[PDB]
Amino acid sequence: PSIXHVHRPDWPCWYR
Repeated sequence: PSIXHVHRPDWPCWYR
């Protein structure tokens, strides 16, 4: 996904 600046590298910056 688009790693904006998140915890996981496999999830997005929103994950809903």
